[PDB]
Amino acid sequence: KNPKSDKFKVKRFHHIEFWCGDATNVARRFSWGLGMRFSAKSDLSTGNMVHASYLLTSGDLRFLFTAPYSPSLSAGEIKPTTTASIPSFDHGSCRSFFSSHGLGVRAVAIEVEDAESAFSISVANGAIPSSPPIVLNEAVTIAEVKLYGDVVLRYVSYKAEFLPGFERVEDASSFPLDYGIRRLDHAVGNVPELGPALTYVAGFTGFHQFAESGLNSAVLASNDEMVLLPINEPVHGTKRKSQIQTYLEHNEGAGLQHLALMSEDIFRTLREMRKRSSIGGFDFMPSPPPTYYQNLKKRVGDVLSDDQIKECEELGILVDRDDQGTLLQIFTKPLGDRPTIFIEIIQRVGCMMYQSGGCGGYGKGNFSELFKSIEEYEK
Amino acid sequence: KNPKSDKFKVKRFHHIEFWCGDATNVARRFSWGLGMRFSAKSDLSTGNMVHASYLLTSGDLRFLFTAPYSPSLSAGEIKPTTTASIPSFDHGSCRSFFSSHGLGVRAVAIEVEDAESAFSISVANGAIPSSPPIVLNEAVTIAEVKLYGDVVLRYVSYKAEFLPGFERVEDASSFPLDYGIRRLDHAVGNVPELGPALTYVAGFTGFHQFAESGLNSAVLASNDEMVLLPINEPVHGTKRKSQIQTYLEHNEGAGLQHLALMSEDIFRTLREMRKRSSIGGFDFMPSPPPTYYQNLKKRVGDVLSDDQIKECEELGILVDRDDQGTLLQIFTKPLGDRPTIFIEIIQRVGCMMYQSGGCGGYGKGNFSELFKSIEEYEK
Ligand SMILES: Cc1ccccc1-n1c(=O)c2c(C)c(C(=O)C3=C(O)CCCC3=O)ccc2n(C)c1=O
Ligand SMILES: Cc1ccccc1-n1c(=O)c2c(C)c(C(=O)C3=C(O)CCCC3=O)ccc2n(C)c1=O
Ligand SMILES: [Co+2]
Ligand SMILES: [Co+2]
Repeated sequence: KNPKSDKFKVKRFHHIEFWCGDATNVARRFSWGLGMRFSAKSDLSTGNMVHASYLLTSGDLRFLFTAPYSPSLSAGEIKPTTTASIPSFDHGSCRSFFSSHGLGVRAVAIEVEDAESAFSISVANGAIPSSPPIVLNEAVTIAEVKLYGDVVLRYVSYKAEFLPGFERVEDASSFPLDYGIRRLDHAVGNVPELGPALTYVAGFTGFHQFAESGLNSAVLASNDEMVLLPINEPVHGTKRKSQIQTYLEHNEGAGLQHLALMSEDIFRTLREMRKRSSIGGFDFMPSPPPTYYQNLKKRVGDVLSDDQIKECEELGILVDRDDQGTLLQIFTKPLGDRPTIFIEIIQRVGCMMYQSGGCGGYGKGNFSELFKSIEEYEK
Repeated sequence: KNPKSDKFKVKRFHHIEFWCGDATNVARRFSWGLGMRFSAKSDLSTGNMVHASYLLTSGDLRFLFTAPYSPSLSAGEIKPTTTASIPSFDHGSCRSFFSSHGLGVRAVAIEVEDAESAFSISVANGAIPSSPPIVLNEAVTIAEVKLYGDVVLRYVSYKAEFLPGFERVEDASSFPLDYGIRRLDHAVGNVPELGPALTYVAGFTGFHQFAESGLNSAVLASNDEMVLLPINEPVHGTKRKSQIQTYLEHNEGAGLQHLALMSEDIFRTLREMRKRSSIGGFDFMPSPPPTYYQNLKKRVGDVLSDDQIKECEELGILVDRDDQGTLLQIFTKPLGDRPTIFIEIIQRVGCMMYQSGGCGGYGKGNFSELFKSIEEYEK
C-alpha cells in the first residue's frame, strides 16, 4: 500500500555530492572506474576562490566532487560577495566533515517543484535546517536540511546547465566514457537507531515505508517511489560482527552507506568496471561460490537463460526476486581508505506499466541465499 | 667544481611520500596516470590502525601515499604500543598539513649509510629536528629533519621489502603497469627567500651548489650529484606574475614544487601518459608553438634526428642543452586542485663515464627559448 503522503512535490534524484580533500584526484579516479564523463566545473578557472567542484555524469546520474581551497584566497569575501557557486559551502564544515568521516557523501540532492516551499514545509514538520533557501542567478533555488549524521538532504528547484556559476568542461578534457550506468536507484544511510531515524525523516518529508545477519532496515519512498532512501541499523551480539556497526565505528557515526546505480546493461557495466579494477578503478566484493549460481536455476531460471546465468557467474553478479520483479546486483569494495561507503550496481527486470520503482526489492533475500550457498559449497 | 663536502654518506633518492586526505583514491589515480604498480601496503588489513599507506613503484621510483584514519581506532595506543608502520606519523600533523597545503609532498626520503648518524650530524649543523631516529624491527632506521615549509628530509638506512610492517600487495591487485619511468631525478622546493633556504640546507647536509621571467634558483647536490635538490624563490614586480609567488599563495607558503621523473624512453612515456590524460591520468602544459620545434634543428640537430624532433613536436616535449649534455623535458598541469605541485618528465642524453647526474641541466634555457618562440610564432 502506498498512501502518497509527500508533504511537497518531489521529482527525482538530482545529484550526489562527495566532500573530498582533493576533488581532482577523486573525480578522476571515479570517472575512469565508473565510466562517467567530466561535464561541468566550478573552480579557480571559473572565478570560484572558495571551493573546487567537479561534476561527473553518466546518463541521468550526477556525481559532484568538492574540496575547499585555502580560506586565505577568499578571506576578503562575505556571503553577499561570495565567489562560491554552492552558497551552502563552508570551509570549516567541509574540513571537519572530511576529518571526521573521510571521503563520503555530504549531500543527497533531490529535484523538487519549489525548494523554498520544500524547505519551509520540512522544517515546519521537524527537519533540522542546514542551509536556508538561496536563489542562484534568479534561476535555481537550493536549500538543505539534515538527513542523518553529517549528511544533508538537498532540495533543488528550477524555474525553467548544472548550477549557475558552473562551466561546461572543454570537449578535449571531456572524454565520452560510458559503461552503461544511467541513474541513481537508491541511497542508503547507516544509523545507530533505525526507529528515530525513520520517524525523523518520514516526519518532515511525508515519505512512506516501501513494501538474521547484521542489520535491521526499512525504506522510505516518495509518492511515485522513484526517490528511495533505505536506512540500516546494526544488530548487536551476532556471531559475525555487524558491518553496520563497523561502518559506524570507522565513519565516526551515522552517514551514507551505499549508492545504488542502475545500469541499462549490468553485464556490460561489470565487464567494463572489472577490466579497470586493477588499473585505477573499483574492486568488487569476493564472488559467491559456484553453488550460488547452481542454485540460481531453480530460483530465476524463468527470468534468465543458462547463458545469462553463466554470465552472472563469471562477473560475480547476485540475483534476488520479489513478487513483482527480479533484481541483479553487485557491490564494490569500499570506495576509499575506510570500510565505510561503497557502491552497488543494479539492474531491475519486471514491473512494467515505464518501470515502477524498487522493482524486485533490494536484495535482502541474498543474505540467506549467500550463507546457504556458503555452507552448501563447503559440501 | 665539486668540493664533495657531504657531512654524511648519502646514496640515492629512496621514496617520496604524499600526505593525502584519502590515500586510496590518490594512489589509484597516480598509478593509472603514471604507469606505476601497486607494490606494498600498510593499512587496516595489515594491522595498522593509525594510517593507510600505499606504495607505488616504477623502476627505482617509489611514491608513497598516506592518510590518517579516525584517531578513535588507535585511541588506546601510545607510541611504545603503536600500530603505525611509519613511527613519525601524527594524525594532527597530517590533518594540519593537508588543511594548510592540500595534496602534496610531506617527505623527500633519501637512503643513507646510517640514519642515526645522518640525523645527529644534521642537527649538530643546524637542522631543525622533526622526528628522531627510530629503528624498525631491528632492520631499518628512519629519521626526519625539516627541509622547507612543512616538508621533511627523511633519512632511511638499512642494516642489510619497503619498510617493516608493510605487506607486498596481492598479484591480482598488482597490475604490472609501466610507461617507462625509472627513477627520481630531482625534487624542487619553492620558498619565499632562496638565500636563507640554501644556507640552511647546505649548512646541515654539506651539499654543494651544482653547476628574467619569474624566479631565482639554485641546486644543492650530494657528493656524486645523484641527489639533486633545486630551490626557487619568486622575482616580484615582473610583467607576468611569478608562478613561484602563485605557488606560495595557494600552498600557504613554502613547499615542494615539482618532482622530476627520469624516463628510459620519454617518447613512450609521453605517448602513454597523453593517451590517459582525459581518462583519469594527468594533463600536460600547453604545447609550444611550431616555431619552437622549427628552431630545434639549429639547437640540437646534432643530437636528435628530424624524426626524433618531429616526435618531440607531436608530444609537446621541450629540449635544452648544457655544455655536458642534452635534456628532454615536459611538465604536467598541477597534480591536484591547487596550482601548486606538478610533475616533470625528463630524459638526459650524454655525460657518459653510467651517466653523471644533472647531465644537461634543468631546462632554464627553455625560459628564453619559449618566450622567443612565442613572439616568433606571432610572426
Ligand atoms: C553483509 C555484507 C557484508 C559484506 C559485504 C556485503 C554485504 N552485503 C550487503 O552489504 C548487502 C547490501 C548492502 C544490500 C542492500 O543493498 C540493502 C540492504 O542491505 C538493506 C535494504 C536496502 C539496501 O539497499 C543487500 C544485500 C547485501 N548482501 C546480501 C550482503 O551480503
Ligand atoms: C614558468 C612556467 C609557467 C608555467 C608552466 C611552466 C613554466 N616553466 C617551468 O615551470 C619550468 C621549470 C619548473 C623548470 C625546472 O624544472 C627547474 C627550474 O624552474 C629551476 C631549476 C630547477 C628545475 O628543475 C624548467 C623550465 C621551466 N619552464 C621553461 C617553464 O616554462
Ligand atoms: Co542496495
Ligand atoms: Co626540473
